[PDB]
Amino acid sequence: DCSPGIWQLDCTHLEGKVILVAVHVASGYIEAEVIPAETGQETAYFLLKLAGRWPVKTVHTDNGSNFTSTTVKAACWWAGIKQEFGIPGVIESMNKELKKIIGQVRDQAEHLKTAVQMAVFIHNKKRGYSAGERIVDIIATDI
Amino acid sequence: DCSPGIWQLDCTHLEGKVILVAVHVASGYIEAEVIPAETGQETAYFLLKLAGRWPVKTVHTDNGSNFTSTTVKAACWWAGIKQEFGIPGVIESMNKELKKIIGQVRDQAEHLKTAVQMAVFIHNKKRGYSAGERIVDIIATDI
Repeated sequence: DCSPGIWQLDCTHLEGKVILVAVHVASGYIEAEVIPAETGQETAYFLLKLAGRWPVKTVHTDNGSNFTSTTVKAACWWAGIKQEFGIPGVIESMNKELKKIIGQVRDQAEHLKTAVQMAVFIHNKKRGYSAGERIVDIIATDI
Repeated sequence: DCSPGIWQLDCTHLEGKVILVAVHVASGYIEAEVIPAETGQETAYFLLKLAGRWPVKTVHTDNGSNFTSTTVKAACWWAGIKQEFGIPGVIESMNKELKKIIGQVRDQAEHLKTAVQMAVFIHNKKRGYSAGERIVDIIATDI
């Protein structure tokens, strides 16, 4: 996509922990958190944080059951987020490449949490612009 | 200030919990997390997350002992962050106004964590531009 309000949100599993990964579809920019387990409460909290930072209009996920809880729907309601039903390619590219980077830095960090954020940093800063540069430009332009 | 790489980071206490608050000085944009207690490990983690999202050059704090730990210095080292020694006004305005907003929404949220992120959202979206709009514009412009 190119629409600036669209995000993808998914969980991946690593070392018995859960990594919640948000991707800004238009730029490739990522934010991540390591959580104990997949719960509606954790997803809701993450969504509220994201919406306070970026103009989040719609969110897509590869696992629709992720968004069925009361708690998630309440967070979407309050923040004015809708579910994206307009995406039936480069999003599976982010989550596998993110896991590669995590693997690369894993030894230089003590805790998995740190390695994840190191990987996010590397991903977003890599340039011919970076994902970090692209998201800011897209959101700035859009008014 | 107006320099786009400068952030202020401080902890405030509420309901026996700790709120870590980052302010982008030039825009007034805020990010926050609720943590169990003030530790170097939590500060380091927060800094790494922030640096992966924004071009963080320097960080100031009202409590310098906050940044003395090995773990914090290692996070600053890896992310290429320096301590800001160039600030000897509107930053104490954010942390007290943030507490006001938190108080306003506190009953509409179950957990303090949620109320904090609700307050962050309100603060950043309030317009004549919002803090959220200003940070993106400043970072976009700056190249």
